[PDB]
Amino acid sequence: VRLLLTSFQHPSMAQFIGGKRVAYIPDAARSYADAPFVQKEREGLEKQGLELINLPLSHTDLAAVETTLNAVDGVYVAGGETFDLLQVLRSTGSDKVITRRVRQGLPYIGCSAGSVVAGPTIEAVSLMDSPDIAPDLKDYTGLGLTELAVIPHASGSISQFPIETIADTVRTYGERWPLCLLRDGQALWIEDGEVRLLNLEHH
Amino acid sequence: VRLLLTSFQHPSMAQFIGGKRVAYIPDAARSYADAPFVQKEREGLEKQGLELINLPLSHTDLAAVETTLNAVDGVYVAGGETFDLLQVLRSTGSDKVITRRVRQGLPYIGCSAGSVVAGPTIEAVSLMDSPDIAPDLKDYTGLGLTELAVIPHASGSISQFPIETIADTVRTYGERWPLCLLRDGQALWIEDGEVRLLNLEHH
Repeated sequence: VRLLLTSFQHPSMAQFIGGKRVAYIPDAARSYADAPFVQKEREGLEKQGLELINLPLSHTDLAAVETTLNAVDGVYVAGGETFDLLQVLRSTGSDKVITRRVRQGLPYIGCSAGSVVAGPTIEAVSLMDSPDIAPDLKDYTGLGLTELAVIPHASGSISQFPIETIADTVRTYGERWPLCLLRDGQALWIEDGEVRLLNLEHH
Repeated sequence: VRLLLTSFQHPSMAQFIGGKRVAYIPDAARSYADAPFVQKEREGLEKQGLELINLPLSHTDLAAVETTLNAVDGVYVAGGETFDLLQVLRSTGSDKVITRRVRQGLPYIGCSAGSVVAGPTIEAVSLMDSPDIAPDLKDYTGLGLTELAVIPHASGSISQFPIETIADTVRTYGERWPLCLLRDGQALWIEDGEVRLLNLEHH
């Protein structure tokens, strides 16, 4: 079981995958699909020599979700609106498909919202991403691929998520949940239980 | 270079040292040396089969600090008042002695205040430990054995350091310093650059 949970990507993503073909799951950002600078995430992976296989879960039946995830060397779950991404994952039902494939050894890279849904819950980022985008979302449980609750952009370097609200997130969820503050540039390299916390320079 | 930085100890401390003899540096808690439950830290290491060599830096000339640190399998820097511990380390001058010995491969275990002084600064815990205990302490720079700024007891489970002030610490120091929230039971196993974040169960 291999996870690479980044706040906003990491230079060793390509080495983590160990291959060239990565399924790119964009649904977290479907709410502004063709908005300027939404492609910056795909350029980061492409700049490292990865060829991306787009896999929009909202527009794919689960049989084809299964077929792509068995023809790729890894899967990448892009950032965006965390609550809408879990709405997709639970409604589509690919939450079971992706989780099953990840546990069989398919390496999983998370970025922002992709890193949070890998953990036990998305409730700890409700001061970061709006929960109102999924008003019919009852259960906030994540995929459970990791027990660590990633809080991305922990430096306060994004205007939508300033250090005041990251602090509010710690005040609100720090007691029950094992919060992990990730700054942009950092990533969690998780491999068969061992959790390595990497900075930018670790490659 | 081997560090094990715990919030409040970790079950694998003995395995980290790889030997039986550990120099126990108690000065962070000299301000209440014989106070009830101050010995709980020494029992934790002793319960794991470690024989502790007490090394109070306030009462030891640097030549003997050097001699003990060369006859032990590792060094343990106990919790207490972070600002008084750095006052000791800088005034005694053992900050250079310990740092030199750690870089030569002497394994270093930090607990609370011992884990914070290993990093770049102690200023990020000034809402946790009082800086007034060292009014003549000019420079807040740490030992620099790690670049990660450990914030211990991050769960808010200690009455003196509730989740509100850990949140205030993130609001106050989160932008400049690479804050690492450690909950009691967690520890950072750092070995030749690689930083592993361990939970209680990782042993």
